[PDB]
Amino acid sequence: MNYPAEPFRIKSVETVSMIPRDERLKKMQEAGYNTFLLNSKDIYIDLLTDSGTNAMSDKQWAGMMMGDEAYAGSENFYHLERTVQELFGFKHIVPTHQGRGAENLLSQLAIKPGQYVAGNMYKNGAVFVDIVRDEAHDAGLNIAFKGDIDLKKLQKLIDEKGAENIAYICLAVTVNLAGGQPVSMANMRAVRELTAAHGIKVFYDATRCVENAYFIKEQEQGFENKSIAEIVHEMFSYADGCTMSGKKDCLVNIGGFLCMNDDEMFSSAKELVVVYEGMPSYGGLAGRDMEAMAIGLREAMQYEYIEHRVKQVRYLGDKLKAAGVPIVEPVGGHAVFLDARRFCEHLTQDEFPAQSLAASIYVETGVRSMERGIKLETVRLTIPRRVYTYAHMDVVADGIIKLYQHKEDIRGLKFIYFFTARFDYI
Amino acid sequence: MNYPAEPFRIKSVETVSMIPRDERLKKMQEAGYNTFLLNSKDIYIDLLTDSGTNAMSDKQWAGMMMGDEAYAGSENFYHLERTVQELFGFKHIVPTHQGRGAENLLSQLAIKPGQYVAGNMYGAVFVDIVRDEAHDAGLNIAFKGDIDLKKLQKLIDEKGAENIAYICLAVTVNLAGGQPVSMANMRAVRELTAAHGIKVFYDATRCVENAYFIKEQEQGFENKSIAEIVHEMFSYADGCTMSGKKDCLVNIGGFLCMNDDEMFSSAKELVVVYEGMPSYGGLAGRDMEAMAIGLREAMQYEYIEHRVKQVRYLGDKLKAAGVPIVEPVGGHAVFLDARRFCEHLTQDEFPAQSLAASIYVETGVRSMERGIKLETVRLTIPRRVYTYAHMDVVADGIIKLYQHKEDIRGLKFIYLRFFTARFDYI
Amino acid sequence: MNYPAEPFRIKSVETVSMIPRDERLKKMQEAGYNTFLLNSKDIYIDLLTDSGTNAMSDKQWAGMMMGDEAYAGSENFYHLERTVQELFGFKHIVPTHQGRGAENLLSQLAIKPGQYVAGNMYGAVFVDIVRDEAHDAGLNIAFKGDIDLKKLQKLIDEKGAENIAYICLAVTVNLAGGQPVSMANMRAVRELTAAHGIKVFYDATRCVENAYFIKEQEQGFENKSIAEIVHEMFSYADGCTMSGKKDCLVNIGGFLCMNDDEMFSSAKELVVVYEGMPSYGGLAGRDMEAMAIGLREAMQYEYIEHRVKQVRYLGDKLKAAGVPIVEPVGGHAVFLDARRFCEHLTQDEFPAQSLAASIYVETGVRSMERGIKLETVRLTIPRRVYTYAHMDVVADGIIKLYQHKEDIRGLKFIYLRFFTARFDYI
Amino acid sequence: MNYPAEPFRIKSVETVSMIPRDERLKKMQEAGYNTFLLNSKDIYIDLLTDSGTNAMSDKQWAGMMMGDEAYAGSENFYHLERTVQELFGFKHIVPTHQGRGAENLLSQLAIKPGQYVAGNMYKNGAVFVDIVRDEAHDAGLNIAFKGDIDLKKLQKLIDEKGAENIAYICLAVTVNLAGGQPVSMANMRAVRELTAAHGIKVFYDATRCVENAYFIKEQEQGFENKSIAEIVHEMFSYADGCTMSGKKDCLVNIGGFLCMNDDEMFSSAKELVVVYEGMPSYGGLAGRDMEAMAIGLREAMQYEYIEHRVKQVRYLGDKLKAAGVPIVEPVGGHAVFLDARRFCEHLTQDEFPAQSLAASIYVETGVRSMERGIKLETVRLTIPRRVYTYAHMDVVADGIIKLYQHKEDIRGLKFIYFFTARFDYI
Repeated sequence: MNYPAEPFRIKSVETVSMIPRDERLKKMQEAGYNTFLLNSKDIYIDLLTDSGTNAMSDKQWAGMMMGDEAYAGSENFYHLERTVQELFGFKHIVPTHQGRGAENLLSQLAIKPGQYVAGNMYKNGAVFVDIVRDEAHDAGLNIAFKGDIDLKKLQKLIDEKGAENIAYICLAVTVNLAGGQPVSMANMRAVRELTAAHGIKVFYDATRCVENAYFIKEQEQGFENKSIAEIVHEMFSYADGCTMSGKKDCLVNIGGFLCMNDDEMFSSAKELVVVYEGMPSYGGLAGRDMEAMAIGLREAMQYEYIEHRVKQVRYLGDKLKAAGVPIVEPVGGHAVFLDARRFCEHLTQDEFPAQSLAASIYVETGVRSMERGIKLETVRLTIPRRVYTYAHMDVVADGIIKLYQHKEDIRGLKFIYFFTARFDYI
Repeated sequence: MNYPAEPFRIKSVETVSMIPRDERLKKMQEAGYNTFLLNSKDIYIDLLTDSGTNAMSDKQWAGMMMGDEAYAGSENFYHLERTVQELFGFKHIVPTHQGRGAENLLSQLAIKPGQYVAGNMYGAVFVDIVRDEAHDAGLNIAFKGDIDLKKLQKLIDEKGAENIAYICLAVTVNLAGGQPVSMANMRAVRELTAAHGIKVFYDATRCVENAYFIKEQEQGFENKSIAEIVHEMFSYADGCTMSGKKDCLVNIGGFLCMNDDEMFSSAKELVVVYEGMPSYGGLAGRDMEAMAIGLREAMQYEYIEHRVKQVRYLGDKLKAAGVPIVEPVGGHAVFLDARRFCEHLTQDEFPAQSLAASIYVETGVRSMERGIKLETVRLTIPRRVYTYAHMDVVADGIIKLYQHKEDIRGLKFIYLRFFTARFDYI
Repeated sequence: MNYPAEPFRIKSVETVSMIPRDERLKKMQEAGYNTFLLNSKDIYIDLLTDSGTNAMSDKQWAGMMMGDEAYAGSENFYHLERTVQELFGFKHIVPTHQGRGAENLLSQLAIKPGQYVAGNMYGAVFVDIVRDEAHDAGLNIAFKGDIDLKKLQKLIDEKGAENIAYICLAVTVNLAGGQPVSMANMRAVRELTAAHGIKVFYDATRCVENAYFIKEQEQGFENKSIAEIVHEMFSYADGCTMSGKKDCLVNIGGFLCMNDDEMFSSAKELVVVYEGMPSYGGLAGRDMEAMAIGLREAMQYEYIEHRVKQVRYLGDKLKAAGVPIVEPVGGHAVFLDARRFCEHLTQDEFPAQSLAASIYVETGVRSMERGIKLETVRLTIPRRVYTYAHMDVVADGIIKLYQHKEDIRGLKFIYLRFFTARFDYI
Repeated sequence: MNYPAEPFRIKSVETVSMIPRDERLKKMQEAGYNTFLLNSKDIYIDLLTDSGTNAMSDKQWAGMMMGDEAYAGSENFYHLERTVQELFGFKHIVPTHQGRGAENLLSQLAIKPGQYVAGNMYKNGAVFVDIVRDEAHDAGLNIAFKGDIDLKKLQKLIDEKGAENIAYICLAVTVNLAGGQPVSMANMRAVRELTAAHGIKVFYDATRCVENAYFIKEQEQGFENKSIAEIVHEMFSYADGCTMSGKKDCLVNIGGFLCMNDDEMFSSAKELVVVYEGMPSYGGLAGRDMEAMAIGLREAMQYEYIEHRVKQVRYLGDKLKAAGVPIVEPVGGHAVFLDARRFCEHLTQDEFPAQSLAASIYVETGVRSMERGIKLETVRLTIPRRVYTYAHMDVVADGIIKLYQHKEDIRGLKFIYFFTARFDYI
């Protein structure tokens, strides 16, 4: 139909308690109506985040059994190095345990104090200039590649601040607003030409780059018949490097990396490792983990894997939408946001409608959701890769639909004291 | 709807090729239109058997990392013995590498030459005492697996009390893809047999699937646990033999359980007389551990309700579309009626094999032609491996083929004759 | 010195209790001075058998994570078939769950009732054609396992050519803990037998251990690879049966290999006639993968030289201290002469059992009383599990006991009678 | 004897290539005589560092199979939290992926610019005052607990800078100089009293705290009969918290943690996580890794495990020492340093004697060592936990002894261009 069956079989499961409502209420009480303080063993479906809770393949698990734990010269590192080179086309790679990690070196490495960094990604040394196209900012409405950079604004910045004062342009693919919005291959190539004209560097935040690639393949004219791998290799052809949190699109539970083409930039990058470590290593990334990341990255290239990933989120969004549930449109490639203000018009900001909606979803279904501030009150439903089925999406949708039909019953809360905050029903 | 979402999350996946129709046709041609000859790597969904392709949990995998491989006094053996004692309520257990190994140990311990054996599912003479309806495939009757008490009485009477080794009760019984045996039938058989001092041994291979049926259908058990039903089932038996490969959620193993102290000693000597030293009959410590853990997981109501209903979901969708299926749907398989499906073909024009071949080409699903005699195509479902979406791939494929039954060409031999036979279209 | 350091690093360990002498005595008492009755958790070093307690490599563990558990067309089966074809040079392979399962499949395929079988290691009549020295335990002669060609000729002659099923060659032969068979003996036996059209099947269980001996002792093989020796060994046979649990570095599995096309078909039908469907005879896909990988690892010269020399190291230290041992030392075990050790006791006062009991109390090492008849204590060594330091714990313990042989009290029964027997001091 | 056999069995191995000398020379050439540029697959024994290459138990590996990957409320985190609380007696724990990580928060958390930090551990905001006792600084000579803080110097600092200007006292146990030197329980308790008298905080660098505990148990009067666990719990009773790199003494490949008792300090610590992450998590530490760390920490408490750890290093040191090899005394608990200046008096600093010694050790034995600057030229031999045997220590010793006896042959090198530095033989 519109929704493809999973392009894999289950190799192993994680059993669940399957605690009833009365029990879920107790737990919810004890967590003080704060979903973020719920124990993992008490949740059926955990949609808190799409970061690090991916299900790995049996291939990745075989790879975890072959960790070459040398401090240096690890064969797992060559594996990863070769994979990134081949798929992303970047010369050098500096592995980190976190994306944040990769992000730090680059900044250190590429920003002189009082220089500018601009990007589509909405303060130390640098000033960030949000250069996204203005209807990126928008909700409800649809412009396909909402995260595209506004070339007039980029050109303008260049004009009035000088190319010399621009550290680099940072383009996130996909950009993480409204559940991840795509960037066109057309805009990536335009950006490369304008910037290159002024000797400006371009770094991508490649975290959900496979998600981006699917959007391109699916909706950008001329890419209909290209491989995800072909799209991925071309996207990166327009950047000087990238930073990646492998915990998202690499189908791993940990890892990140910093990539570049620049010899010099590279050299220096290793130095900073040395200054921060004393000895250059794998940024405290086990050999087994580099191996699993290398295998996961290639697995991410299967079209059926990413099509199914995106449409599962799509499916939840659709189901919610066609029942009248107040959701934020357009639906991203990795999360669905409930509109808490519309959901609970009866409660005011002061009675924490999102917080309270999150609590009810859990009491009714065994589903954990995250309260938001995206500044509208949204309850986020973020979906990890390969962990859940459509039947699991049905559990989530059905319960929210029934909640919605009784929205009036959702009671407000009071701070009987945040990720630490404890509350009580007013 | 009527069907529960999986009571588990996916911990790891097995990646699949997802080869297109064009390559499937070719592989089919190459396999000689014999699905038994297809390679595992070329199969999307493999419904050939429910035996041994079960997905283990992460707890089962943690057990696999801790096998105590001592030849004697293994911690794993103790865990397995405890577990079975507690849930089956059998005093003694003889681990084996296969169901079939436990059986032949029983047959060689409990039968005197020329003695009869009587049961619901098929030296020695085999007497079939299952009620007559067991034999009617189109008839939707509950607990079709029940033994005919009168047929028992007749056997008892004409041959006498010790001309009978024992009575063999298979739960569920493997005709029509697992038909249950009511507890009432089990309490009955015991009674009649214990009076004459006769022995009853159960084939516990799909005993949890049977338990689910009793709890779901046998007026009186609605509020009894799966563990409570199981425990009582075996209170009406002298022992059982179990193939772990089925309801224990493991890929290998079985065991022989008895209550009789003597028989146990005889049994044990018979292992020392086959091996040299008493063993765990070619069962690794890691395997006894995973099997112990799996028996326990098999007892969660939500697990088994989900298991049986996923099968029923497949059955219902076929049923409601007019696809001729065996009834009632069993606990682990759905059988298509190939004769009625392909009325245009002849036993001679091999309707089952051709049906099975077309199914594969159309969907990437492997089924095996069968007979239970009746000419069927068996869709056997492994535990915790597939989803509802996977059931749909299977269901939609068969329905489209059904809507063109007439287009299914017949086959001829172009050469046991089952597992190796090659065919060509007519 | 004379003994190589391990050709491997430790990837993971198995933790041990390290219980003191006082608690060991008690456990011994509780086990009734029967080491067979000790619990695995109470043992420091377990030298009961070399069968199945082998340590697998991380490559073998990566294989275990990738079992393709399809009932037919498993990728694992293909890997295993390739591997054996290539190294053993046998055309066909029938996987089995045990060595013993492969054997009985052979015996039931290659023997006609009343036929004799002849070999070096012990319906049907068993003729022992090994040279007479094989039988002298105190005699240090090389290649003690060789078949007496004249004894063969005599058997051939008095009973005639087809009154003989086949000739059974065990390499190494399991008397004196693994005595080798020279290639020359193997080329000879073939010759004589192929003339009369007679069949030779090898018991390849410890075939790599045999290869090491040939390469080390048989003038001519010094520069031939372990793989080259192995390959040629099996060029003199019709097939073999192998217990994977020994030289394949796995905890379970075996196989039947033949060259004969017909026999293979018969064999295969005999699995379909025991199972219903041709199987992998209760061998998981993960297991065929680990066994394939293990055969290959068994071929590294450094692995097997280390294996055999670690055993020899134990032998040398006993030897040089005056401890009465069986000679020459075999490829996988050292046997103490209990009669000579404990000259003060009588067959009646159970010298072996008491020796084995004292060893345990003193060192935390489990050995088993044996007979090969001669009354010994067998110290069997698993592959890649222990170190030289572990050999020392064993060696020093026995030497201290030796220096007080006289203090070893005799035992009596306070009750097969082997595996369950309980004793008390005299 | 003086050297205990390993208090464990091998569960799995990592196979090695076992490349010969001529091949090792080539590799050495290609690495440009820089051991730090050697591939892991080409090394037999890798003594580069004692950081992160520990062999985990089968218990830890079972624990890696049970990773609860929730972003929050992970059961693995409770596991670890409970273990640290029980063993170290600290209230709160903030897990990190690296020790360095833990180190960073504390600094941020506990140092006001221009405050002092003093410790036994030889510049941002703070001034470090080395307060070790002066014969800590020493080589050759022996004072048992060489890392003890000089109380007169601590008192003096307090006197002239003011208690208010001291951020905290940092005590590393063991201190990492000369391969790790111990601190007395007597000195830890003295420090707590003096500091506490002035309201000064004390933080320990607990990285090799189990190593420390052994030294105390072994050489500090009154601890002879205390448990390692009893010693460990008491050491921590004298500190406000600690930072730990679990990669050392926790027998893991990754992880660290920051511990404290202070409610407030704790609260704030979480905030910093939030400022650096956005959401409080496990400092980017997988659930499987926290689980493995929890189990490893407890395993570290086995006396026989740590005694054997320390004496293995001791054994190498001893063997080297009794042959006349120039080593740095006293021998630490985790490494042996070769004196390169004395080893190669024929080469000058300018011809990089350490660098060149490291290269020769590798060419001759297949052993990788690290060039040092500890400012004497030393070649470091650092030993990972549970990976190597005494036979492996013999390989290392024997080769260095023969090198030593030919020291004159070691040729100097020239920079034909550091951890990146390539050289050539002059």
